[PDB]
Amino acid sequence: HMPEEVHHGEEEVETFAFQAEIAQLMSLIINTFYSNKEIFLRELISNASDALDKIRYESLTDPSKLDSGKELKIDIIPNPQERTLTLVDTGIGMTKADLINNLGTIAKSGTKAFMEALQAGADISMIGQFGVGFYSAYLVAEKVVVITKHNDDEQYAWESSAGGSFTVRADHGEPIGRGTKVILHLKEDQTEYLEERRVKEVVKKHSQFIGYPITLYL
Ligand SMILES: CC(C)c1cc(C(=O)N2Cc3ccc(F)cc3C2)c(O)c2cnoc12
Repeated sequence: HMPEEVHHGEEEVETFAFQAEIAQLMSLIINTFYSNKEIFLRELISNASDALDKIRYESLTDPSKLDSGKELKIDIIPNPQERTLTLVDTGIGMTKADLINNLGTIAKSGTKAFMEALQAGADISMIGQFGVGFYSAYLVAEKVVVITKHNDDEQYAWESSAGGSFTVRADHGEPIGRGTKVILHLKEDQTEYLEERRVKEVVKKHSQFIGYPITLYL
């Protein structure tokens, strides 16, 4: 009795190409010698703060939206043994449709405009003025995983190593309840961001007036 499941039904892991504009910005960022790479953390904290603002406001008109977690917070977890730096917020999260669209497609206009500004003399620290600061993660990471959970959808995992494509799959792993978890698989030359004195240094410098608590775990 050796049955064979020849058809699973749904495709478990889906692979898609970025819009060319996004892929080209990602290649620029992952390979640049720009020497102020710590700005990646400000950009991720800024995205977390925006997502936390969003669930905070929706919870005013609908307090049940906080059933998936009442505290609004940011946690930062360096992991030397896995060479990862993780940021987890309890913001509004993203549905599958918005996860694919926002990271894979809709960022095209911002990444294109940003590359044009860079060619004209702008600097990489301006990336957030184009609405695409997330991709500054590749200043320090060779691979980025985004786990996200929105009240209206199930938990999903996105990942890309900036080779032109990303994958999205349902995440049946540890529930995050609500929010977004960004896992940075760090470049070998960027492991200073696995150290607590360094991470705290960067948070104090760039994110000192963020309106949510930021906790560091070691
Ligand atoms: C992947 C990147 C774009 C990102 C998205 C969200 C997220 O789920 N967002 C961002 C955002 C911004 C505005 C808004 F209305 C809703 C949302 C949902 C985050 O909380 C973080 C944290 N670091 O990187 C993040």
